[PDB]
Amino acid sequence: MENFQKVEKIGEGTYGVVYKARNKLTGEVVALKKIRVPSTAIREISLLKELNHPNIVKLLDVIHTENKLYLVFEFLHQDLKKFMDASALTGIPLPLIKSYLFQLLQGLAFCHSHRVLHRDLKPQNLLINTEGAIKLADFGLARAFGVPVRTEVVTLWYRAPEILLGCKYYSTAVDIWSLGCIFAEMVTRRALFPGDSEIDQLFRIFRTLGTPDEVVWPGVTSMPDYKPSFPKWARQDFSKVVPPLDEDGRSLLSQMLHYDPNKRISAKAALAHPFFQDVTKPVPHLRL
Ligand SMILES: Nc1nc(OC[C@H]2CCC(=O)N2)c2nc[nH]c2n1
Repeated sequence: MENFQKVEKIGEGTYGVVYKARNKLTGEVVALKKIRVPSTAIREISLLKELNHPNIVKLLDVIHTENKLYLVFEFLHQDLKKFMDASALTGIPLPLIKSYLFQLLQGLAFCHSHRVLHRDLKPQNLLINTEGAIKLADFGLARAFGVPVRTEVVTLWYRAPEILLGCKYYSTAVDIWSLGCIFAEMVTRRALFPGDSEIDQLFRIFRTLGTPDEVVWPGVTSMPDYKPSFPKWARQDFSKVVPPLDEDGRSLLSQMLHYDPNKRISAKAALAHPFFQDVTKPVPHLRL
């Protein structure tokens, strides 16, 4: 760490305080994340150093000294939550929503092809630049360090239903669910399922997509946290959930929101959906 000068505190992340810093020898500007150390974790992280893709924030190095751990990442100038908030009066234009989704799907397809999951996608770990790129931050850190209840409260808004129902061996499909919620959020300017507890989260899902049963999700009634006493709500039309969105968009979103994780659309198949027939790469208006 003597090799870096901290420029400012960017914020609080899932695992610790995140700083903007400058490397004293190379001059590189980076994001430095303090992790608040078991062998297993160091090995896992170490493997993420080779999982390189243009839509994945680059892990530059891992620093482990005096039993403290710092991850050095590529620095981008803003996250999607701040971009959304700044764009609130008028919304992010559809072609840019579309471009970001496509690129995020490319990111996911890459990691998922190597069996690595994110597990904790949320606007705050989606980072953008001035060229129109968007990239996924903290990929793989969940399985390396776990996902805690508090850091700040950890948000449940983007969590897939299988996780909430206590499935122990969930799959890459959880990341597709998350991205779908984020897609809907971009389009409506409002979080799709803003739960404030685990049951509140589930019931928000059920209130919009219908309470899941054996017809839509074989095996669901056997999941560890499923209760027969869950209220049974009817599903709503996607026309009411994300109105602005045209039918291609609504079709894709519904496939990314399938209850059954084995039928939920994959990132690779999502990339082939007709929604992306006319995709382009616009540049955002960013005030840095
Ligand atoms: N600019 C920036 N910011 C980061 O974290 C931003 C998230 C953390 C908590 C928050 O509020 N936003 C990064 N992570 C890797 N590279 C980064 N570059």
